[PDB]
Amino acid sequence: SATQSKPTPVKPNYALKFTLAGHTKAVSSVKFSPNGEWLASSSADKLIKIWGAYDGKFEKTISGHKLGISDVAWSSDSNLLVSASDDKTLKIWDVSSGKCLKTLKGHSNYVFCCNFNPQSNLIVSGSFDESVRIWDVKTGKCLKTLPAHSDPVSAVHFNRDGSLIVSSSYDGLCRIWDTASGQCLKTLIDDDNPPVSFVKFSPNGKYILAATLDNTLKLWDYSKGKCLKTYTGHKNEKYCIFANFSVTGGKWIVSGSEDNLVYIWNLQTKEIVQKLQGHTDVVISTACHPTENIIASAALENDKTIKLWKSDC
Repeated sequence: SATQSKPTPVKPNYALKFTLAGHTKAVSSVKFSPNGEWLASSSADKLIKIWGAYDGKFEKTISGHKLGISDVAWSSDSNLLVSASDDKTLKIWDVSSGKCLKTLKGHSNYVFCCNFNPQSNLIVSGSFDESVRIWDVKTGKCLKTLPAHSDPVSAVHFNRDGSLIVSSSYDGLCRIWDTASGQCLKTLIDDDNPPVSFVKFSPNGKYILAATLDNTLKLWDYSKGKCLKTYTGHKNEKYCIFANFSVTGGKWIVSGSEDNLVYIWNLQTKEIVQKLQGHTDVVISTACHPTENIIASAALENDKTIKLWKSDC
């Protein structure tokens, strides 16, 4: 009919815009600055790199860790980074100068994961040493050591007001902790216990998104301790692969995958809505831009690049 019209899209159309080369070993994490201007990457090459979020332009390299870095995270004001390294330390960095402000010492094995609280006065870390540590940003001192897990801690994240921390571990548990006291408020262990390789709070703090090493992501209502959504079809049995809530356009879940693709699901229906092809190794990390429909993806040693993808919705 002459009245036929183009239907409103129900899937995104992410397309490759830039490939970011410079790391010399596997990329381990990518994160967008809260102000939207920058992308930070960490690598097994012991370096952090900063790139422009919209143009993919290399900006600077930040260096000082003695061994590879598994995770990097921004402060709320986009002025600081914290990194987690195999050298058993975290470092706090002034992004503008590239200088190390503090070295956070206390973990007894690799530090795998890190995050600032919303206020950005605290940092949370998780380690192969099975502990979660809470650090004061201004002093660099460890405030609390939580005997959180019985195997390596794969992820740590604060909720939206900082009052809670969620941790995950290869022990098969996710635990929720009261930040102020360090007490465990809940353990999620519904059914059997495959290693949990990633967890984060949803942006409203009412759910947790958790990855397990059986090719499965789950959205849990942890206040009810019930699984609301399951996302499958990707490959994840080996690596601690980040996942994201994409909120700028359509409401998606985004993850890397061991088949070298970026997977995007419809959060509500659980349908795979896009698979982004181009990387030549496992996609270990993805990040979603805070205001624009932009995904960054990063891959392991056969690839060593970060890709920026943009969608109309």
